[PDB]
Amino acid sequence: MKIEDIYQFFENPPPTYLCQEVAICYILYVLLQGESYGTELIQQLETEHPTYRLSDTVLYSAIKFLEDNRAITGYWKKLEGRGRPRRMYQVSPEWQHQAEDLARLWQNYIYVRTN
Amino acid sequence: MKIEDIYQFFENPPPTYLCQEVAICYILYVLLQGESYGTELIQQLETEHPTYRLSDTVLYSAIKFLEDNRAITGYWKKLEGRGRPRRMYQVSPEWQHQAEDLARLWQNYIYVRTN
Repeated sequence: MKIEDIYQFFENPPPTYLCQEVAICYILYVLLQGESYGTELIQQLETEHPTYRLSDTVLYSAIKFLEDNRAITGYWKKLEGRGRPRRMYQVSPEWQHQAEDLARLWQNYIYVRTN
Repeated sequence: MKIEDIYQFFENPPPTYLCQEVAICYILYVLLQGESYGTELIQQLETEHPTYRLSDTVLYSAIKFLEDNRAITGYWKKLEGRGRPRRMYQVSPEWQHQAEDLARLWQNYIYVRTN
């Protein structure tokens, strides 16, 4: 690291990487609107909220948590115009209401931090 | 983890662990006040700013940076009543001005995120 990197850190703050607790709520917030997959969950976040990021590590730690708890289901889908199938996630019916509650936490979290 | 941990994250935000860039400025801020040592640098942060923490890993990543750049000097101090010596740090004489500039970054950083 260089001394200039210190100044840069304060001048141009790096993006905030979601921790697992927040990522879980963000993921459920998205899945409640419709099925999505890993790469899209990450891309959608940084495209709409440029000062935010979701790492592969946190993403799949969150997915593991959700699948271990039977909160979501996954299935492989062949997307149009793409050769590589993607594993689509959907909220399990049993978690619909609980998921809505967690999704609210993300909606409020991002709103308060950007307004 | 557990669902309750998710709710806890939002209801009772966990303290912020300093990243290297910020820790470097915080450490210089303290050293400008007088010589200090690792354990004190960590404890003093929590005491002065209860919503912040400094990990042992970031502390010594910061110390490495400072020593590599000759911004601080280290030496062994014998304490009365204790067998194990203590490793003390002091800002290097010629780094006075630069350390003060970096210290200001810390003060502003902590001011905006705490006041």
